[PDB]
Amino acid sequence: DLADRFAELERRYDARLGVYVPATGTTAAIEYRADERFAFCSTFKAPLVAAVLHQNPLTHLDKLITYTSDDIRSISPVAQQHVQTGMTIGQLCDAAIRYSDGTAANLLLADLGGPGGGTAAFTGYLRSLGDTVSRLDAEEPELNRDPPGDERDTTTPHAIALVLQQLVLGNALPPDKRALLTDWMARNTTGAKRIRAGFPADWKVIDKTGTGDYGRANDIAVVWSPTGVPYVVAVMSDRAGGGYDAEPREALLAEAATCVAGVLALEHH
Repeated sequence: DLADRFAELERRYDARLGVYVPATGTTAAIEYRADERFAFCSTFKAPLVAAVLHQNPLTHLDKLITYTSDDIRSISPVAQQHVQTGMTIGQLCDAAIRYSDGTAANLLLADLGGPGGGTAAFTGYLRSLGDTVSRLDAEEPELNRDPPGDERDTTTPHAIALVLQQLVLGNALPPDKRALLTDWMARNTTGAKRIRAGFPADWKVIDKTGTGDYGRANDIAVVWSPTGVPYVVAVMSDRAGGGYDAEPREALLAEAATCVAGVLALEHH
């Protein structure tokens, strides 16, 4: 069975793997270490965007945010490009999702919660969605760097899947705001070798990745069958035996996603 396949993925990669797929009418829940904690890493940026969308009129997306090179202390492929000219809230949401931009995420955190209140405010949005388990404690880049076992900056596969579900497939956002989120995740550039790699090409995939220290590799996704049946997939991993600088393994997540796709696609299941 499925738990055995997942277990062998852990042995071969020298990794801890977490997987959650909520049940549907047709399919049972897929759960493997689903209530164990894993670092968000960049996966937080999906609900971060939902939060800034939710708490503001859409005209707030055209608000220009100015920042300096002092603000860039994490990997920020888009923010670095726009440091001299600024970025609109919309552009930051775009960057946070599609390029995992760390500075963009930090600025969205300050927009939501103020200079020292951002992480508390983000965590609060999640509590407003019924998630009492997840927590964001630090900003980028430190949120990626807690030791294994530290509860700070963690979610679980279970909690982040259900959060994503509400955001994309539920009513947490009104339709015009929900489209924006969904459009950005659909145009993500960092996920091709993760959940995407385990699903056939006629299945639609939108995702938000995460990577960090101790070989952290995450992906959270909404998938659609060719007939448009939706599923939510969260895969999380770390490789803490190699220490702080352990190689993250994207192919661990592609394989877990292949095991999941095998269950969801093959109609004998």
